[PDB]
Amino acid sequence: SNAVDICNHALLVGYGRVGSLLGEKLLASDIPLVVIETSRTRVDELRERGVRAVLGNAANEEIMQLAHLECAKWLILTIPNGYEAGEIVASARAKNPDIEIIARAHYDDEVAYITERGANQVVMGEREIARTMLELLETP
Amino acid sequence: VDICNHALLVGYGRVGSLLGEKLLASDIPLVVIETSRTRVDELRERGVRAVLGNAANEEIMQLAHLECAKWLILTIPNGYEAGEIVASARAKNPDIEIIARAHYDDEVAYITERGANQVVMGEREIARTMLELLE
Ligand SMILES: Nc1ncnc2c1ncn2[C@@H]1O[C@H](COP(=O)(O)O)[C@@H](O)[C@H]1O
Ligand SMILES: Nc1ncnc2c1ncn2[C@@H]1O[C@H](COP(=O)(O)O)[C@@H](O)[C@H]1O
Ligand SMILES: [Mg+2]
Repeated sequence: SNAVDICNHALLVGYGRVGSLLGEKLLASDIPLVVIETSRTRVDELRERGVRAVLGNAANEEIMQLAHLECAKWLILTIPNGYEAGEIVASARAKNPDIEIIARAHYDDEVAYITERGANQVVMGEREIARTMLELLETP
Repeated sequence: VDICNHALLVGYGRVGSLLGEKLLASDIPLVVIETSRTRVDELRERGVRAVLGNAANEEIMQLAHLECAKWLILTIPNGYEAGEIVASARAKNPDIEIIARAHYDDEVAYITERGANQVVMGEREIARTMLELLE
């Protein structure tokens, strides 16, 4: 079907370095999870493991419908390009003011672009690197 | 070249600049190595010690007093490049605390194997932070 029936779920875009770590934790926490991936290999792996996964690009409206964006509680973007992410965020937000949207970025101008398009939270890798390094340096 | 027991920070871009500003605010003695002439000039204009060159170059490390530094902090994105720098530094300064940036699991393992005390992988920290926002 390439389709899901579930609602009130975390809709996770990407299952690479970032998404796989979120996925594994979300699954442990019994938060209903649907993953969208462009990678056939990753979708096949996820399905083999009993995780709901929709194959396709999250920028495609039919793919979002297949993944039940309309009734998801969270939209979590873990793709690396912040402009691409911003476009997805814009489209999701237009259709639902309430959905919690979290996205990845790597540059300040991406953060701004994504935030302007309605994300609740943007997580910038390089800021988290600096913050975590400072935490290590400040530890006795 | 007048300084010891300092933080020796390699890179002053998105990561290094955020870290360096906090270190300066905390009165931690600091030396920055950068390949960017522009970044070196900006730092020196503010009275921050900075050495222009590649951190893999021995003479450059020497100008930055690696041999008597307290921490070596690598904030460059290329993990395998960082691992070689880590190895060279660890040979020259057996006691130095070494922290480095990485973006892939192969780099984390490698940089550790080459002698780093700590590795921070950006993509891992993105996932950690998102989970905190979630759970
Ligand atoms: N527009 C998109 N729709 C669905 N998956 C994507 C899209 N863009 C990137 N990805 C996936 O996101 C993951 C990002 O991996 P990483 O950078 O390792 O966290 C990769 O596995 C890509 O296949
Ligand atoms: N081998 C190196 N030695 C000194 N500086 C470096 C080296 N490799 C990269 N850089 C600098 O590290 C910074 C990385 O920037 P960012 O990825 O924005 O944190 C840049 O400003 C580069 O000029
Ligand atoms: Mg690589």
